[PDB]
Amino acid sequence: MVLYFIGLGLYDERDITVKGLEIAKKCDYVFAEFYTSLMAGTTLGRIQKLIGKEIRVLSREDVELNFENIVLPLAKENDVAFLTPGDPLVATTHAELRIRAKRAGVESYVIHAPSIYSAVGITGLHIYKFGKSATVAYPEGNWFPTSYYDVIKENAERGLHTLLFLDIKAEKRMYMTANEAMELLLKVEDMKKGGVFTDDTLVVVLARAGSLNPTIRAGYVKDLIREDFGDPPHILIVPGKLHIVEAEYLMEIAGAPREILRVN
Amino acid sequence: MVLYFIGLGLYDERDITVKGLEIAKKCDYVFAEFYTSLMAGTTLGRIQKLIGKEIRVLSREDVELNFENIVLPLAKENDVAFLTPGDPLVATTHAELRIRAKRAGVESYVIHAPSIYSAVGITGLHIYKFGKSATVAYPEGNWFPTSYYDVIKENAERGLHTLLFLDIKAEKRMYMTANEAMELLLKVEDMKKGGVFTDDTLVVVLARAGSLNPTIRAGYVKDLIREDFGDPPHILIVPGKLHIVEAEYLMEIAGAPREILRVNV
Ligand SMILES: Nc1ncnc2c1ncn2[C@@H]1O[C@H](CSCC[C@H](N)C(=O)O)[C@@H](O)[C@H]1O
Ligand code: NA
Repeated sequence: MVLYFIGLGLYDERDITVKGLEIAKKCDYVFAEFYTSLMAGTTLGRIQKLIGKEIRVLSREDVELNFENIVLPLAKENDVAFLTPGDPLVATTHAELRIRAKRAGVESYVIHAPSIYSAVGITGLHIYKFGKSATVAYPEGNWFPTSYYDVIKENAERGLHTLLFLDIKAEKRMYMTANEAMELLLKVEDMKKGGVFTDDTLVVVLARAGSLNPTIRAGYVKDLIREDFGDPPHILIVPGKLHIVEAEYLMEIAGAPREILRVN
Repeated sequence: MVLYFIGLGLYDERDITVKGLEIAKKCDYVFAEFYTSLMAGTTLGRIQKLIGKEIRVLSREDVELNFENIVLPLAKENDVAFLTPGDPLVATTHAELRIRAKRAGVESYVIHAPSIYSAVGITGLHIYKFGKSATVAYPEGNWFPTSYYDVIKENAERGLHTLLFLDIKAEKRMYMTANEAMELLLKVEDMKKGGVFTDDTLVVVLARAGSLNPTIRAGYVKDLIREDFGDPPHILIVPGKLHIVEAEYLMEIAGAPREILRVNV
């Protein structure tokens, strides 16, 4: 008679917490969505095998328009689990689903999992120094999103790092690469000319966090724009003012150029 | 012949990931530290029982001063694990530990787990709206730090939420409760009078994140400052202007007063 929102983690089926696994295995029905992010190191089959249940995957429309018609009805008479990549509530609108659950008289519980939001720690950038985050969205038709550019500007003025979630078109199997994000940002700069993102801007790329060998690279846009960072998912980060120890990590672990040491 | 930084997660022994547990079980030596934070929903004994290996606890000095003499040497001929509450490398100084490993010729890998940085999502506050984070520290002697108050001011001014970690003295096991944090912030407000943190400020308190039964409470300082949020540690958040959906979540899930719909949105 309850609903569990359970995160599956960053890259593969084993990124689920022990808590999440033991609970999922005992749920009567298991639902999931894989449109909010990409778990590049696993498959629906491997996940089902792990928890030993058949998983009904839902589309964004199924969730946003019919969560209360598809999932909640079963939660009224059974224990139901709703799985999501990473942490279920981070950079999604799933939190709102708990309100729906309540209205339907269904108690809900959240089981966290490693999220890209904290995995940024592996870039060596102090996590407390990150400011407002944003998402680089694919332009659509004549509509060209640019608010994310202003976020970078605002954080940079404060010396804070900016985390940029990258766009995803799950149904089209399209996952935005850090390269595509950089290209878009350069075009926005050419339009706004705020000196926010140029060929000389230091950026950090984190690809496939959660995997054993994620790609962690740092350097100037002019040098990374055409670099191959491997398969998606990717996140792009625009550091603010660096502490010496952050720069040292970027240099020795992420291959950044020695010049970034002159933080002042 | 490798070092694994493995996160223990949020609250109890089941907050480690399947990957983290399986790797820890394959390591010849397993170390851990609980000075950055504690695992309040479990005990060292339960964690050791789960992993099935003796766990050697290291002090702040053992780590900061002698990581290369205690942990790294063993990675030359063995697989070693270094367990930390939350997600590895989140604590400010831990990333440098990877640099030490590399400089010492030791390959290292990071196995992630849930962190409070992402788990605060359960407050219903949009993660992208969080700005710079800070820690509320106790004043000592002739030193009265107030930077955390300025962080709140700068974030709120830009419509951003502020995640506030509360002072902790692991060894002594002395915690600053959310109540104590509010009292301190009010004192700072009286000093700077910037209109940043007052009796009318809306705040959110999160305790025992990770547990199946966390305490999530939202309301004005005047009403929550003397409320009992249960056992520490507590996390304090000062939201910036709210999206109506965030407000509705705080009301339905965190018991916030309906007044926030007309005052903080
Ligand atoms: N393992 C990973 N490596 C790199 N980027 C990742 C990632 N997982 C998610 N992302 C980034 O975040 C975007 C999804 S946003 C949803 C995030 C998810 N709830 C979480 O907690 O992680 C992706 O398009 C990508 O830009
Ligand atoms: Na943050």
